Amino acid sequence: QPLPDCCRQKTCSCRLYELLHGAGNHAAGILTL
Repeated sequence: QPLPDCCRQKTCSCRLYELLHGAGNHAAGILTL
């Protein structure tokens, strides 16, 4: 039932935080003023 450990079984929220930090070239460029 717990299903694959998706970051503390948080529904795999890391998925969004992954593309945001890893493939977030668009987000980083904006976070750098």
